[PDB]
Amino acid sequence: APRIKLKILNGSYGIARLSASEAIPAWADGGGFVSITRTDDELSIVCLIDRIPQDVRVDPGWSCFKFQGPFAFDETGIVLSVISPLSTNGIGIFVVSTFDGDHLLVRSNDLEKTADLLANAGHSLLLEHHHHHH
Repeated sequence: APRIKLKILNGSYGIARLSASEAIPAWADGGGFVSITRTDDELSIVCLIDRIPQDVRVDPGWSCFKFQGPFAFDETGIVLSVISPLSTNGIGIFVVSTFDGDHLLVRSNDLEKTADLLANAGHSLLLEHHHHHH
């Protein structure tokens, strides 16, 4: 199984749901991880909870991880290797693939269990981030 390096991101994330035809809100793009996806039925926005307004439907309380470094692989399931230990053990997953690689979000209350499960599965976790306020 591939051993993946996962880097935690600072901040609390949320998944907002907007109207399928609504314009991208001004609060969507900003600092941190941002994923704006429009489909034939919804306009979904993942971003720091701080920017999500109170008049928008949202699934809050998420933590984000970035799949790290170069990906020289040989037909191996990088995403599979990471989500298998989580999904098989009751941990909900939210995956956002990108040109460079992938990001994974799990509910913040599942952070400790997620870290234990991923380490046991052989993955490396960089859990450093500047959380404390100013």
